[PDB]
Amino acid sequence: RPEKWVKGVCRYCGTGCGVLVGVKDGKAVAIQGDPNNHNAGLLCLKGSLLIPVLNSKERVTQPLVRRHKGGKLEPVSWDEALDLMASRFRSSIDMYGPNSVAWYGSGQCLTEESYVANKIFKGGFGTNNVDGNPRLCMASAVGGYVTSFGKDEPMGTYADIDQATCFFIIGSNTSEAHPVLFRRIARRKQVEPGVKIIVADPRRTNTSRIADMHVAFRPGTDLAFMHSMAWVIINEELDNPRFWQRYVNFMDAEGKPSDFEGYKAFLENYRPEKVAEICRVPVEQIYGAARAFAESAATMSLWCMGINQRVQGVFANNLIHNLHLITGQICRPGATSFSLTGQPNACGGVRDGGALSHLLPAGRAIPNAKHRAEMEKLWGLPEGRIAPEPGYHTVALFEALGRGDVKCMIICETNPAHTLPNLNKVHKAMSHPESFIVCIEAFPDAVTLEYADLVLPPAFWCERDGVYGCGERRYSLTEKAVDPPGQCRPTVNTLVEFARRAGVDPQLVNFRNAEDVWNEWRMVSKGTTYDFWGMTRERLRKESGLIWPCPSEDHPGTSLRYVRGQDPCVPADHPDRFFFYGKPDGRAVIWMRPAKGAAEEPDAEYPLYLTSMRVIDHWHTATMTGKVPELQKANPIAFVEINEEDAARTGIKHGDSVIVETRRDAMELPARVSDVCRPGLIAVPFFDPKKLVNKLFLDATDPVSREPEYKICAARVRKA
Ligand SMILES: Nc1nc2c(c(=O)[nH]1)N[C@H]1C(S)=C(S)[C@@H](COP(=O)(O)OP(=O)(O)OC[C@H]3O[C@@H](n4cnc5c(=O)[nH]c(N)nc54)[C@H](O)[C@@H]3O)O[C@H]1N2
Ligand SMILES: Nc1nc2c(c(=O)[nH]1)N[C@H]1C(S)=C(S)[C@@H](COP(=O)(O)OP(=O)(O)OC[C@H]3O[C@@H](n4cnc5c(=O)[nH]c(N)nc54)[C@H](O)[C@@H]3O)O[C@H]1N2
Ligand code: SF4
Ligand SMILES: [Mo]
Repeated sequence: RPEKWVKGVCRYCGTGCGVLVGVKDGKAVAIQGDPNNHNAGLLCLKGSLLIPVLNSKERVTQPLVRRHKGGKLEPVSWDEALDLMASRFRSSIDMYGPNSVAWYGSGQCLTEESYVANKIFKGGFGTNNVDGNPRLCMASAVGGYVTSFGKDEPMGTYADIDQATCFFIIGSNTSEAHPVLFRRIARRKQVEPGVKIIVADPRRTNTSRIADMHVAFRPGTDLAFMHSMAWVIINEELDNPRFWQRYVNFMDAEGKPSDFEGYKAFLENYRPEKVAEICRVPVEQIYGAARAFAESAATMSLWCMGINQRVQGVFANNLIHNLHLITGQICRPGATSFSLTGQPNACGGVRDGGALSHLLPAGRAIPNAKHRAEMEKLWGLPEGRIAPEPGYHTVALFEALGRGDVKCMIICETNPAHTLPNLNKVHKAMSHPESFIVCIEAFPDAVTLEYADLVLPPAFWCERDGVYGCGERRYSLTEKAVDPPGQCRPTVNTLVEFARRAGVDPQLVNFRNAEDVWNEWRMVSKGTTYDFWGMTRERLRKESGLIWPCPSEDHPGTSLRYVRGQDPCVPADHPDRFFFYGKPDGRAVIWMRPAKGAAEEPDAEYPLYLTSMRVIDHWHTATMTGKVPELQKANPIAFVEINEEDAARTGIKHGDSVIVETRRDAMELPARVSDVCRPGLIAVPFFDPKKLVNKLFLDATDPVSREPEYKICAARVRKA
């Protein structure tokens, strides 16, 4: 069938598999893994069933306007839509200042789209109200990397998986969430049976079936668990003083300078016999995990939402880094502290791109007066155009919309009416009778469209070209494989036309296409520790991704950051083999963060922990994977997981309709009684739009990253 294969990237998870899209007579007919990208030709079942999604007729294909709140969506021309969008936004700024408008985007947006949007808002409008769904996700890992190393993003790559001799896998259901990486992990243990795997997660998932040890600790007690591991490492003389004496600093519980002796004193509060009882685990798991971690030749940690979606998320990230820093299990092949990124482009588009409320592109910060001046110079802005104040972070943004402080919002390639925490609160904010909400959305069944005043039809996935930056610092091009249907337009172009019409200086949006923007972005990264100047559109066309830092066309890219001879940001003649250059003295920092718990812990009235999780067949809100019949055959609808020994004790059996109730709402769900959830925990998925589980969850956030605690709240269950 296919006459040609078009190279791109899988639409789904931050594993970032390359994809070849097979096309015949302008239509996509087949898909295979890119043999030259890291996945080496392999896709999971989601990746492999992308053609039905791309070919679906169930698409937003024309602009729609709701003339009045509560009205119905009706057809409207592109020009009328762009004029309406431009005049409302312009008028808002004219009347109330830039802070009355906001961008709410996505880690699924092309890097180029998020770049243009971020520039329009911060540089054109003069507001820093640019945030996005990675606030819900990766913000705690950013905080953890910036506080430990002074720079965002992993220092290792997926390649370290192939030399790791121990895996510490915490708050990650890698099997269901990163299937191609899970297979690479399983394969490593297959090829070297000596490889040790620790899986640390209150639920027993498919990820545990390759583990030497499954640590089913009590929700929120993992900080005490990880401090206790460090206590064992030091107590049994398994630390690395040649490393930490030269390359580490110590900060105490107050965030003040300290030392190794201070660290040991602090760790006395986390002895294994005490912590085992806090965590509800056998004491031998603490010793066993610590010893596996520190005795192994090369140890790699991997983690995702169970660690990040936490009011102690930044701190929990810090503790993982602590373990690597005290042992020097870092900056060597196989040995690294690796945050897993959930979305295909949270890394490239939002974090690296600085498309969050407090950031500027390529490692710059809003509160830094010098970073503002650098961006005004790079972007051709008048002096002081960039507001000194961070804009609203996602949770505060929707609160601001609720108050009427934010009057005009663009929502793009994300579905916040389904996925924000505390939905009953959120749905009210999104119903402000004087709000103007514009949605750029590919599928009509996204529940957010029920709040939209204006809906614009986007080009989907490989209907246009653009870069995705996955979890390992790999930036990969998707070339255009097919035309968009109907009146669908590339969002890069829509954003440019919107800005022009809203009175933005045309010098600020001088872009015909995504390649034009990519070239300006390259220049804005030049000289920074992100420098990807060497990633020309032409190299990205021929390559299956390049890994930053990559400062010139003759540069291969970078696998080991902070390492002399590997990282071009480390001077060739630096006195030391390693250089944590994001800190002013080149040293990484161990943080003695106190272990606490969730914002909403169980009590007499709500005695269970409630968590939320993923499932392999379904992608987030299922507006895409929902179009694939094969993906509906195992878990067609939501359920609640309940512990066996909990349920029997409370007269609940498998299949029973149960009421799950928090302080915020109550929902009926079929009971899925087993040993997956440890005792005292229940668990709901969020893929089902008929069961908006975020109505049950609380909005409490990490006070630094502002990531919501989706992983923990308090609940009760009773038979319906
Ligand atoms: N199939 C599929 N894959 C995906 C996605 C999808 O929608 N579908 N989405 C992608 C995105 S954007 C992301 S963020 C990743 C998410 O990937 P994961 O975070 O790996 O998946 P979750 O099920 O949300 O992960 C939560 C795991 O953390 C656990 N957890 C709960 N409480 C705690 C705690 O107190 N401590 C610890 N340490 N763990 C806890 C839960 O038991 C759960 O099994 O998946 C990505 N991959
Ligand atoms: N309870 C609970 N809630 C959670 C989580 C959890 O673990 N538990 N996880 C959180 C995390 S980590 C994340 S990443 C978020 C993700 O949450 P969302 O981002 O809200 O979920 P998605 O379904 O990925 O949203 C992508 C949207 O883009 C649309 N779309 C697809 N292609 C295109 C395109 O080209 N253009 C446009 N405009 N739209 C397109 C899809 O139809 C869909 O509505 O959810 C968060 N919510
Ligand atoms: S592991 Fe992730 S990126 Fe790879 S094919 Fe599966 S969904 Fe796509
Ligand atoms: Mo995510």
